[PDB]
Amino acid sequence: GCLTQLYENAFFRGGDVASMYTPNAQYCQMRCTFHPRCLLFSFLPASSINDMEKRFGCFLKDSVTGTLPKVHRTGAVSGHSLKQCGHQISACHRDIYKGVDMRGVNFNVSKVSSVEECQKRCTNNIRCQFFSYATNNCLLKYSPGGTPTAIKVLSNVESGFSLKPCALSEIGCHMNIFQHLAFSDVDVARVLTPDAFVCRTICTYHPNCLFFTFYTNVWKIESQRNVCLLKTSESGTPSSSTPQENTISGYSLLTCKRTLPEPCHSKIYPGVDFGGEELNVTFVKGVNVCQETCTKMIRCQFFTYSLLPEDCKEEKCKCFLRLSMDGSPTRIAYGTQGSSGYSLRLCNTGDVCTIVGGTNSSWGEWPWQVSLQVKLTAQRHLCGGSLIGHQWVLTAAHCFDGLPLQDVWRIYSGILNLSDITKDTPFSQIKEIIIHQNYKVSEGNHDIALIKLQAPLNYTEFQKPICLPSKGDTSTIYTNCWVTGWGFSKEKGEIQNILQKVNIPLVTNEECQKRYQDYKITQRMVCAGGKDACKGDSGGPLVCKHNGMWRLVGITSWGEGCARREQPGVYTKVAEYMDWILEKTQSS
Ligand SMILES: Cc1cc(N)nc(C)c1CNC(=O)c1cnn(Cc2ccc(Cn3cccn3)cc2)c1
Repeated sequence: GCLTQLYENAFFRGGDVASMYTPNAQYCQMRCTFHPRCLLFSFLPASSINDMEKRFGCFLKDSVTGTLPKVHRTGAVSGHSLKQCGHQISACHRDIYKGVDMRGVNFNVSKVSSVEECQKRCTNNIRCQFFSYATNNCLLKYSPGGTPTAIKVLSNVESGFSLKPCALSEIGCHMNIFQHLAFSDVDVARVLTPDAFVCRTICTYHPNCLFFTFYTNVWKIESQRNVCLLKTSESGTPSSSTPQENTISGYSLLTCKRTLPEPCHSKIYPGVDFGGEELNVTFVKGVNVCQETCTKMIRCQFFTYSLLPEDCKEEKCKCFLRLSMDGSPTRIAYGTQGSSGYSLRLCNTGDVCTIVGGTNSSWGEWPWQVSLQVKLTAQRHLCGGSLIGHQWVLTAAHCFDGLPLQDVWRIYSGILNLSDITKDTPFSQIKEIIIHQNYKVSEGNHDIALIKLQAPLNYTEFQKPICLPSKGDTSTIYTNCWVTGWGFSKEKGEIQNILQKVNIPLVTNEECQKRYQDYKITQRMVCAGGKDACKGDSGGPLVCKHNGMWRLVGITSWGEGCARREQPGVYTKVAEYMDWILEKTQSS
């Protein structure tokens, strides 16, 4: 099961399967998440340890129990992989580190006006993995495994990673595969795959893979059948291509914006066995059950469901759960009674999960944010909203006051600049509106409504759901809460074109009551406050970053003016409507 909690001042003892340098702990957790064996990680900031070569140190760990001895160590951050965490799994990491120099193979040097300009050049260079900017020349870099070979504290250097895996690369996306055609170049790794697309997906998430050649099982040389060769080159593109019977080549799809493959392989393969280390064997009823059994057991990486009469009892046959060192079968045999497949633990396309005084946001920064517009005499943006599921958006009830809740509404998602919206821009239409039963147009109670879209949305890195809060467990005092929208930047201002963001401290429910003596601030409301949500931000998100994670805490509802001194914003408190949410939303 998904496990997002972190452990402060804590180091896990032993169990190392890999280690590298990473700029912070969440980056290390992402490495853990994508490593085939990592369940647990411990990270050491520059302050925590005094062994120079351990600083910025990221240690990836496995354990047959799923647990390891935990030792106290001031400043060390331990935690879990995000395997099994669905759409919270993400290869994208846009943080820029001030005062930090991440080192590697410097292969390209330029002069640019800002760190941002440097990040962009890295992002658009097929070979760039991370970069460093000084203060103004710009260094693009790669390294073994994509992590820096060293990380040093230098006050006037900023560093960050290519935003390629955030879908921001202008580099092309190449969906073409080439039949009977082999690449040469630099082989960076070699694994067995059942077909070419699995191999292409492994290439896409492999740090140093830019293209691949796969060898089918009809391949002349028997010992090389099903070999998937991950490759790269200095230029980043193949320098030759050789015609070759029974040979399939293609490219990493990491630059692809809307065809980025999921980092799991969900096809079932009849007549094939996947060899590996045996982890557990049990009698389940059919291949699908066997695959779920593998997905729920986190150390399982792939399986074979046997169909030999000797391996079946009554409707139930042996389900061989297996793993290997690198996540791929150690053998693939093609004449067997039964079917093989992979664990879905890393699938991230989901099933729902558990502005005055701000600055420009960046594309995909807030991927759950939507704009709710109305086609009346003109089309206009009225409210924000939060994507919480393929078909579901959460917003404010008052957005529909006296409004013809029919074929008038158009929901926009995955969008940063409203001015970019033309009548050809794709949009979601409303299939159904769920205003809270106890809502009333002239009162602020239960300011919340669901919207079922007429079609489900595909999750991308610029369009995906925010997670909701766990139970009524808001005893936790959130410290890093933010609010976004295209609303008025001042009282009596205008709608903004570029989605805005602001960091607002939360307030107490009694202190908030003290400042609105004319209304009743209730338990089901949460308050927060020269910086505020304003007109047109209605219904948008109030998000809090907990354990490096983002939670949806409030729905922008109301305030007296905008950004008025000691009159804070009132948000519908999401914790207190989970019952109704999950209710209306897990049905129909
Ligand atoms: C105007 C505004 C300024 C601001 N700082 N921020 C926002 C987002 C807005 C936009 N808001 C609305 O346009 C609006 C209209 N109607 N509603 C529902 C509602 C809720 C609460 C009350 C008063 N109340 C508080 C507790 C009990 N009652 C009255 C109306 C919202």
